[PDB]
Amino acid sequence: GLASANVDFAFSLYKQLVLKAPDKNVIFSPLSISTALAFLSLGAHNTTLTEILKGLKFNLTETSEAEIHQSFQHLLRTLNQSSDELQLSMGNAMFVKEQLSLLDRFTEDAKRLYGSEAFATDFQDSAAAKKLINDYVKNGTRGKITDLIKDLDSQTMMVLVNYIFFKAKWEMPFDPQDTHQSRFYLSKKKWVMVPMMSLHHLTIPYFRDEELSCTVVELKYTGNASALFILPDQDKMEEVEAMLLPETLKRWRDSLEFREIGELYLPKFSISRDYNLNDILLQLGIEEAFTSKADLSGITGARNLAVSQVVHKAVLDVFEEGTEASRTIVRFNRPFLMIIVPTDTQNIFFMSKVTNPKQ
Repeated sequence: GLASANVDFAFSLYKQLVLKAPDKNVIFSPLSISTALAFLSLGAHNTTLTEILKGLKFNLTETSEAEIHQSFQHLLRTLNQSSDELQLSMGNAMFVKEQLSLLDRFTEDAKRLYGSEAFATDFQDSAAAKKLINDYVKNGTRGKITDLIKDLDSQTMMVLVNYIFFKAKWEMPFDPQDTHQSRFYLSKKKWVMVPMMSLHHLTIPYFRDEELSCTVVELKYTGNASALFILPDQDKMEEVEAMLLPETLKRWRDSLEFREIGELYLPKFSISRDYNLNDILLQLGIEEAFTSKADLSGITGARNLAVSQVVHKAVLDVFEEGTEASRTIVRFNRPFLMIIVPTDTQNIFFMSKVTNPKQ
């Protein structure tokens, strides 16, 4: 039940992000954002929890919030049970105002269920608070993400931080010695220089949608997950987005057939963007938690705090041998989509839109 809900929440979020940036590169981790939203919900009460759960398409008449938290904990445990071949490390955390005492029980619950940890933050002199949070997140990851918080307003009650960095290896690793510097077409007559990677005489799932005007190819990773690449035709990406639904993702994954594709070309890009989810989540359907009426009695027990900044950065590398690199012709010289899902169940690890690989 959690899979479809996560897909729907992720995809509405992606639609809103596109609405806020029609052509800019889009990258975000659906699983991390959903987990952070549930982490925020862990301290919610009254109608704030029901509003946070109206998002992500949770039908509360059937599924309760406790089962949702249990399912999230189970998913995190399963992901952390994976071996070194595939690792998806996400470590989102929430920062609390130091002038108001945090709840010890909530800290224990966060540590035991979502693995996140929270502490009092010296938000006085926010110029120093930016340095503190940046140092914390730099110590957290190995160094993938830096300068996560762009700025902090004076006397911000709360900030929510969500970060992720994928680490996987292609099932069919690209040969670095065959990487060619070719042209990537921004538009009909606009192109930019970016390296692309090539293969030959390989068999991957492939589907051409003659009724949706797009091409989808599946590239799998050495672990239990895989990636979906979507290559819409020229001047048809908006139609693809308009007719893009989980109803379509289901059909795509149930219509992936192996094909003897001659050559496949994929850009060598490592997208990395930060996203402030204030207005995005406000338009998504959660509003009460941001306007000094959060009623987050689980956080401290005094409803005196509201979330002010939900800033997310999802970093990801598409290189020859996966992250941190050391017949039918398919060429990704056009703006294209990217969906990363496990094969066993539908759940979007990463959803991306690439338009200008140079940036």
